[PDB]
Amino acid sequence: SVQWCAVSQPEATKCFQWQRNMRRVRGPPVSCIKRDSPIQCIQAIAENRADAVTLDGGFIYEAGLAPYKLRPVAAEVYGTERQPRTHYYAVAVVKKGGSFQLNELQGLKSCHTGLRRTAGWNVPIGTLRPFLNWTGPPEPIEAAVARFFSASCVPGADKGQFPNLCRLCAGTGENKCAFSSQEPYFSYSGAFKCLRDGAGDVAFIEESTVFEDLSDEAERDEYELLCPDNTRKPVDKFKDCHLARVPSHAVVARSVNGKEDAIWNLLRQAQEKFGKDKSPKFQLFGSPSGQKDLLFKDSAIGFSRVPPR
Ligand SMILES: [Fe+3]
Repeated sequence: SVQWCAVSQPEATKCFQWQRNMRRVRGPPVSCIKRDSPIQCIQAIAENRADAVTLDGGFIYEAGLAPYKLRPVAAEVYGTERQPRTHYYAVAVVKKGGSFQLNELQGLKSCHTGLRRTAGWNVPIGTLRPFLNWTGPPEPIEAAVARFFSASCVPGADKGQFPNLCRLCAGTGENKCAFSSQEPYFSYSGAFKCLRDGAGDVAFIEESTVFEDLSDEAERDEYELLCPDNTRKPVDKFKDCHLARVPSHAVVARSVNGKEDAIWNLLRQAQEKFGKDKSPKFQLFGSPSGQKDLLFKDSAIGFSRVPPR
């Protein structure tokens, strides 16, 4: 069977429920393996301890490098069944009423989904590069960001080398600034909560986050986006106001003996049986109260296969 790699107990738990349900409906079998970080899972898959894992774009390049050499086999699909899309938007969310624009963020507080992730780090820092006063290697980019923002929460950052990059995180004790759900400000929802609670002045997340977390349209009106043309616009205008349009998270696997065809068969059948509003028993794209993005993004509605190689 296809062995899936989880990066936490909540994921492992969902993975076992997935296995039990696939069995129940006589569908393709799936097995589970528990690890602790995206990288550990990359390793497991490289040495045949696992077969697949879903990763944010920022980790795709890494996993594709040696020795690992893993490649994407299926991409998450977002939007609606009506208008499917294999991309999402990296946006900058701020509270309505401020006057500062994208070029005036020096000294403020920031909330990021996590270190090395696309919408939360790679795109934002790449955009702010000209304001960072970064000399370049051998200086870590984190040092330049640490002295740009007053304080922030960047899960995964080295609390010892860059103390203020972890200062705004709300994790408890040793789980503070952790690159996992043990840190409340981790991932899209986590970063957005970091803004809502008032810890930060800007959240670097995706366009659908504000609509998922805040159902009441009245509440969404107290948030704005920072557009790269140094203007501010409503949250529903992300298409004319984003930092970048980025490729969706993807399921990766070994380019050699990757069981790519099995993995695709598992996903196509899982999507059809347990996709959006498909089953009251199990949701492939959902999580129990208090959890977010377990295995796959909660905003995903299906999968799209990547071209043969
Ligand atoms: Fe992402």
